[PDB]
Amino acid sequence: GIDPFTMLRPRLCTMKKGPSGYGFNLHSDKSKPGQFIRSVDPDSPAEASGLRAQDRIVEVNGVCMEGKQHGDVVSAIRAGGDETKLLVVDRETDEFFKKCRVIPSQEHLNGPLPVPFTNGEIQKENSR
Repeated sequence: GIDPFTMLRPRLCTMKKGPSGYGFNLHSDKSKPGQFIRSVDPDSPAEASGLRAQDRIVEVNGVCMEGKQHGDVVSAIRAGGDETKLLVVDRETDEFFKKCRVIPSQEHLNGPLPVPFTNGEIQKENSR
């Protein structure tokens, strides 16, 4: 809808090996797990696919890598073949997901994001 916060949604980056590889660098954080975009090359399929800096890898090739290690994620990317699809979330987007305890995925891409407060609504509390 026309919600001012409905823009807090992830993006699916689809990138094929251009020259002889891809053009981005991942950084593994020593406190928080997951691969974050350290830097991306503007003249590569990575930037074209929508690989924003400081964004975190959530899914790769349709596989969710929340809680996975550096080797697991990287090996999955390499096992994608000539191209790979990365799912990333912005700082604002990820903070939104954090506060709602929601894990970003492909469905949230074109979805109107999770419902506020997760549940709420004590509608017809009969409990009989």
